[PDB]
Amino acid sequence: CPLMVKVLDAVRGSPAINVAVHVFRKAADDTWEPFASGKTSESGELHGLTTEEEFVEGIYKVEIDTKSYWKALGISPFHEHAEVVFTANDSGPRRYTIAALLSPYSYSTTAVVTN
Amino acid sequence: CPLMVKVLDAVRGSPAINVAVHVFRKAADDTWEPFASGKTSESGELHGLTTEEEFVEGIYKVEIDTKSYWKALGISPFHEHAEVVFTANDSGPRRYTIAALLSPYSYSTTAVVTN
Amino acid sequence: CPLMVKVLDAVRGSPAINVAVHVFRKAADDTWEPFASGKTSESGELHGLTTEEEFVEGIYKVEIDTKSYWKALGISPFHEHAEVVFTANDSGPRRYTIAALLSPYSYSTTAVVTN
Amino acid sequence: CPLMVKVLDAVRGSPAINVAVHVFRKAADDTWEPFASGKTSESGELHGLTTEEEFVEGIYKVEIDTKSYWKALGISPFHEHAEVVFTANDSGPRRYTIAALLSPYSYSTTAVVTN
Ligand SMILES: COc1cc(/C=C/c2ccc(O)cc2)cc(OC)c1
Repeated sequence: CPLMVKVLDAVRGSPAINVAVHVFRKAADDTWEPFASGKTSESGELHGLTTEEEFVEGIYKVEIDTKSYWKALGISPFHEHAEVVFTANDSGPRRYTIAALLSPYSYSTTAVVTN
Repeated sequence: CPLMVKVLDAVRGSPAINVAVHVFRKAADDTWEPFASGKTSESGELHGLTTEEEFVEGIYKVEIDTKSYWKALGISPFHEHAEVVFTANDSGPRRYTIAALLSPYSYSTTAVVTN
Repeated sequence: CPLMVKVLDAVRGSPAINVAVHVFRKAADDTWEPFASGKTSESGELHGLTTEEEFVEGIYKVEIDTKSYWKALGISPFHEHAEVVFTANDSGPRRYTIAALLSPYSYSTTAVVTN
Repeated sequence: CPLMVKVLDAVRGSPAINVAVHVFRKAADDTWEPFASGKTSESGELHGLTTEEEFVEGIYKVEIDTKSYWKALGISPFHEHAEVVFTANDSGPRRYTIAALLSPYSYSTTAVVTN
């Protein structure tokens, strides 16, 4: 799988488990079309979102449903979600890991792009 | 201003200057409507986007045009932009500072909310 | 001041107030010697640690006492402190802002260096 | 192994490979004693630092040699290194992952503590 999402919780020092993640791809008319989705595992990871065949060059949006995550833990958060928007390019390496570190009023994200 | 945006460059260790910022607000029909825009100053700050009168309750999206920033510096970065989505003023009027720290393959953002 | 420290709390979305900060400077014998200390204000800022005259070339360590901060708020955090170590003024005198963003199991830090 | 270190590069969007990491444990006389060390792998990870038998409760310091890493890449960095200082507690879960995200003028670190 060429696309993986990993989510960490900076308050508890743990994987962020059971977080909903929605991936979109931008359509010709400039709208976001649903592409893949799931919930993070006990390791904070979401695998199997797509295949090499389906993950063509394009503009993608990964939406991590952070507000619902903080609410489930009884903590008041700021963001509705975290959105990571990027162009997938075949020149670049094959595997994209989108990592996100969550706090109630802050998030960080990085891309780890490897072969 | 009840809404301020501050952007730092983690590669240079400097304010991120001349970064375009676009703010949108969700309309009743759930579409994003333009609300305000501007560019960061030599201090990395963008003041004067709105007024207490105009900054009513709503769901807002602050997009920071990070790709345009990096490309102007000869870096082909990963993200298209950094996008901060939040409900504002739902518990009464507040002052919001959206701070962002940029690297070519990573960003963070935090909100500082005061009375 | 040529050296300023600013600290934010990523859980509350606020300045981190009353955070103790200790600055050390390496001596010729490679031991850390006390250089300056203070506490962050209601704005999360600590000004006036030193002067241009006293802030000579050297290797400095800014320790931010994050454990004491969190414990005062009922959180048992992971780190003892956040420690920022750098050479200063080696390319001529500069102004340094050390910014830190705190969560109970995570911190970040960035330097903004200006003329 | 109850202690693992993972290091990422926020400029290249890659694991930070061949980074020296030194771990210390605080001695009774309040000095730092060498405990374990290594260099990160091609995956940015350093495994096998210690065993459960040797990793007793105590205060530990993980020092990630970031300056040497940036110099090897021809980039001018700010920090001498990144230091992560923490108390290991047997009440807490068994496995400590120290993760660090590096930029030339900024670093972030989080602890992921799991069973
Ligand atoms: C296996 O542990 C990991 C930790 C991390 C940590 C990421 C992170 C991102 C932003 C930050 O501010 C701090 C850490 C990323 C990973 O990507 C495969 C794996």
